[PDB]
Amino acid sequence: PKINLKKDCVILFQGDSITDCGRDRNSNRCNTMEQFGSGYVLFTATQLLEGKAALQPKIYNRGISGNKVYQLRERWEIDCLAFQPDVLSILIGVNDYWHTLTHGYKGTVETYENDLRALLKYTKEKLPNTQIVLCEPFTLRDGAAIEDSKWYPMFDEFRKSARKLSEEFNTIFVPFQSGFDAAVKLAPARYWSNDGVHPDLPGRQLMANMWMEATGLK
Amino acid sequence: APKINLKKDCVILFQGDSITDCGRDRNSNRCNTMEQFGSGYVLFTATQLLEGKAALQPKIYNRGISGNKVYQLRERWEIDCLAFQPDVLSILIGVNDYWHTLTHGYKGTVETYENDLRALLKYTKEKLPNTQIVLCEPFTLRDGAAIEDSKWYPMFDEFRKSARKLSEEFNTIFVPFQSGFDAAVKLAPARYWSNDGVHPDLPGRQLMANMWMEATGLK
Repeated sequence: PKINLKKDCVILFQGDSITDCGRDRNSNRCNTMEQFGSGYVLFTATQLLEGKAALQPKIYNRGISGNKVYQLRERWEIDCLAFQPDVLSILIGVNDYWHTLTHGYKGTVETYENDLRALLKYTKEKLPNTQIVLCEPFTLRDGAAIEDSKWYPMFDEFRKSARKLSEEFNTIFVPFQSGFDAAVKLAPARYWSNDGVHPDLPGRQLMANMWMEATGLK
Repeated sequence: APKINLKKDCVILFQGDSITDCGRDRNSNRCNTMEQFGSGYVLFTATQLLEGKAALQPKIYNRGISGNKVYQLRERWEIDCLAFQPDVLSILIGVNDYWHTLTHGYKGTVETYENDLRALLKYTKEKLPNTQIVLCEPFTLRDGAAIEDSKWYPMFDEFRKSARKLSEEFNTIFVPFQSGFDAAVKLAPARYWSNDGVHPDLPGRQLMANMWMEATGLK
């Protein structure tokens, strides 16, 4: 499976802290710094804008920090459906686990897998031509925010669900964990991401390259 | 084929004008940050270097200043270059050395430009004899907002000739940005790549970054 793009195709990035990464929420224009922010979305978008330039794609970012699957759902009509995206990218799951530790969230992996399946069923229902790119939620064990006893193997189940769902809905799957598992063998985790949740400049470029590769867009 | 060779903790420094600066925080004292790089081709080149050559943990800096001409680089060469002791130094200068003759009444010819750059490169190799220089081709997109074909060509082509001639003289790496943009405009209009034809926008920045990684042989 590969992503197929047309002329003037709409690409939309959706997610949390990792997808938002300080984008201007007041930007009404596609393909700008203000629209993309400073995350992996910027680095993926520019590869799409340069690489697939002949198709002149219109790229948008609607990620919001602190989001969990149910919070994507809450704004899915305005921040997704309204765009009628030709290609929709979703990276969600780290908060669905992390907020059980930080904000006392009572949602398990069951909550996460059921909510995501429901959101994906609805997405394909309302946008039947949309090509979905589902991304693997990830961590870096030696990141400042991660306590190994409080994360593993509980979080691995979240990565299992994201993959299971990509198979169910026959979507593209970006395996970010495998990439980061490899990257930390070259340079320490803090180089890629300081807290082990949110990627820094070397980690954003890595994710962008993975995304271009997984989708087959060069 | 000659390539740029990087070591562990190697220092990479980007130097130039409006294109190299691109709203970087001039008060940044730290390498490898958004504040250090700004939003130009330097950011997109740096991140490829930071991800690609991660095992070498390079320290990347940007010292470009908008409106700069070759003499203006020399004026701050000690603080904004020599002080860094760069292992790899990248220079993109020349568009202002022509454009400001039209916009600010600058009295400098291609002679001025070629002699000043020769002098800057001689001094650089003199003070940092182990620095690997990456000299970039100054460029324009003809259907940009700021370019008047009658007021630019063939005059400006002499500036690109000089940049190449000097890359040969000092045996540096040469990034041929014009060839890349000459090709890119056959895929999408010039104003997609750069609205004014001088300063590149997001698709042009990524293109330049890719050219630089290719010319240097750093993948």
